[PDB]
Amino acid sequence: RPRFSFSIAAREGKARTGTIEMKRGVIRTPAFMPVGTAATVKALKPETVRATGADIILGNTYHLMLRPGAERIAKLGGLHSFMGWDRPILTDSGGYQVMSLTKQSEEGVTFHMLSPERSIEIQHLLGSDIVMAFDECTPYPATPSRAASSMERSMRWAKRSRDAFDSRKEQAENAALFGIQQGSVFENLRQQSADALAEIGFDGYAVGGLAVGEGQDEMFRVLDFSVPMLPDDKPHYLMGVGKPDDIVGAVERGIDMFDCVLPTRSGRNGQAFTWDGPINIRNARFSEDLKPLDSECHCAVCQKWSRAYIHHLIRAGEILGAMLMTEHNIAFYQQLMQKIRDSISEGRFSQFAQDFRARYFA
Amino acid sequence: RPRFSFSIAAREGKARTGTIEMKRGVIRTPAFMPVGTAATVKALKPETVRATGADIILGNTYHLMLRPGAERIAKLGGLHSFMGWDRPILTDSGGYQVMSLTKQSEEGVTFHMLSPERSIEIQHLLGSDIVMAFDECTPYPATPSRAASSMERSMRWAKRSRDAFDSRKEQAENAALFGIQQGSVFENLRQQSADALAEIGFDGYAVGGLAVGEGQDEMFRVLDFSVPMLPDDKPHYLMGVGKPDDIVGAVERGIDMFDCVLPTRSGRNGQAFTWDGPINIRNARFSEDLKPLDSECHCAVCQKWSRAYIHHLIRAGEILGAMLMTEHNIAFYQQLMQKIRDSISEGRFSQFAQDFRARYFA
Ligand SMILES: Nc1nc2c([C@@H]3N[C@H](CO)C[C@H]3O)c[nH]c2c(=O)[nH]1
Ligand SMILES: Nc1nc2c([C@@H]3N[C@H](CO)C[C@H]3O)c[nH]c2c(=O)[nH]1
Ligand SMILES: [Zn+2]
Ligand SMILES: [Zn+2]
Repeated sequence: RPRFSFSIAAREGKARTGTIEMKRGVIRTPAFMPVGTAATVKALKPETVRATGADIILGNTYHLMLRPGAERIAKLGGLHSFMGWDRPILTDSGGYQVMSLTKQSEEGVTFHMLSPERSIEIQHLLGSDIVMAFDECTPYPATPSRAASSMERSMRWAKRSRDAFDSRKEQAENAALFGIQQGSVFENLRQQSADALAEIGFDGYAVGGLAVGEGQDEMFRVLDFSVPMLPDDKPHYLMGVGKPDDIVGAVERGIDMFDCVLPTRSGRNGQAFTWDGPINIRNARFSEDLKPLDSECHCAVCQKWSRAYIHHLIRAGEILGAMLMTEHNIAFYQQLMQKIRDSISEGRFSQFAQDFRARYFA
Repeated sequence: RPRFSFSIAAREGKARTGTIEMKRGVIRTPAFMPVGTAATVKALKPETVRATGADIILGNTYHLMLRPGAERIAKLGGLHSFMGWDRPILTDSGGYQVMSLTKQSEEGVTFHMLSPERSIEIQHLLGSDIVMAFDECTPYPATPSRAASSMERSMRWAKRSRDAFDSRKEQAENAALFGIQQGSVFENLRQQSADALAEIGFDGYAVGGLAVGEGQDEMFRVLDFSVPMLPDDKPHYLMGVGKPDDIVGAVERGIDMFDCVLPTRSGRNGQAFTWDGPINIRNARFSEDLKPLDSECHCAVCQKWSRAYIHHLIRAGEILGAMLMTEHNIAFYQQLMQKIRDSISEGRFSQFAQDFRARYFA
């Protein structure tokens, strides 16, 4: 079992499909990572997360470093053992969220003090498989001079992340490290950032600082020039994205990995994803609808329960409502990724994207 | 498959163990019925309820008759289809809860008007397997004259329940009807009530009007003379009871069936049942405890996750916390019932009760 091996099996335009082999399992790409806020993917057992097709989850670090604490989780055997997920876990670096949810210096972020060295050690203690570099959160909007300052600090922090990771033998031998490109919406800064990260060298490269309110057109415009700046032979990870159409468009532009809270969070709020677009199951029109949430979905929820029942559960505030909506939405996201992988493999992803959009927005 | 066949396989003192065969499945007795408030056993899929060992669940009618409504549930295919539980369901009659949570007349309860005929029709529409007679809620405490009035109205309502049930062919042929003994804490009224119910004739007999604040000593004193008043050859159902020690003591006094919200409700509130007594998992003493909730429990929760993890989930307000606590508590209740059945079968229930109490209250 390799530490980290990315292999591209097929291409179509800028889109790629393939695999990342790691010690704890294989990740099929393009990949969607369910988000686990506080050592749980909300309302799902890990076996259910796996049953939906997920190969890897994202563990939020910002929450866990406070309570229970990274040292405590390590004492209890690590995050995998703690939460009962034995496959790869990507951990975010914590500083971004802290600033997003503070006082910044060259040393790190104060809120307690979080430094790039401390971030890597926390992720080490959690037993992370994919470690993110410690980066800074750029405000949006931001002046070129302001985005440049943040990006450059992030690049210096990326070097320190690299060194801290490399100094930890167990981590360097068993885990992978991703750098995070910054530079807001500006092409020249995205280039300098890419250049800096490539000079350092990482196992994978994330596009950070997007989905911060710029809108899809702008996000896509930024991806258009930003993704080709990254090393072609390494995975490309778009952080915090997104809606199904965001994902399809991002894959068309060379992205291999995704995470976002939308399927879980909007699931609990009554929004279900379908191939004909999102529906809100609380709507009165579903009160006697015996069809499943989606007519084609292969998930366990759509095999057994009706829209009418789930409508009732969510309106009654029942936990099982949240459970069923969440399992379906995560499964829908995984079936989307599977359709993306198959269509790229088969050289018909362009047609899939067109067919998908025509029906989803009909 | 029989409509309703109760067979006693073994006795020990007043305790009995055996089976109720019904069209939708076999019920092992003594039986515990998880409570499903609004067409869900809170935080559990039906498959998980079954996995814990439950043979039958209780469906609360008071909630369902309002929303979604009994007619609507019938239009959608019945309660079994609606919620995805294909085994027996006992439905309560609704009037008791309405008064407990009103204006009473000979016709029924106004809050809308709920009559014994309407109650049976509602339970018919839900597709109930065990239909409860429509009874009145006696206040506690209550004067002999006051408990007598309520009990007598309940007995007249029991006759009307019987007639409404018998007039519905599909119901009479496929379902069972239980009468409910009332009479508060008074022996002579319990006798008159038993006599009245026996004169009418039912498939099973419930002891109603207990666990209303009288305390365990008094409840047991009432059961002491009340249960022998019921037909020996029919099941005895103690409604709304209870804590594990309540159950053991009630079986010692001839009870065959139980329901209560304690394992589900107190599960969500952080209380876990163990053979060494209840624990509150939120307590700081569990924060680094790697043991399962209970050292012997065979449930899926205790096979995989630690006290420390569940402590974290409940303190974080995570849905998975409620899910895991609830599955364990329901499983614990079922393992309790299994131990009760086996020990009666083997003629060592007296010793089991003593051993159970010595350890549970140690
Ligand atoms: N380190 C870091 N993390 C993120 C994220 C992560 N994505 C999660 C889902 O939006 C939230 C946060 O954990 C979005 N953008 C960034 C980003 O630019 N940097
Ligand atoms: N019809 C009826 N129902 C009950 C109950 C039921 N038991 C549930 C759990 O306490 C609540 C309610 O549905 C308790 N006591 C009685 C009772 O005496 N009568
Ligand atoms: Zn589905
Ligand atoms: Zn257990």
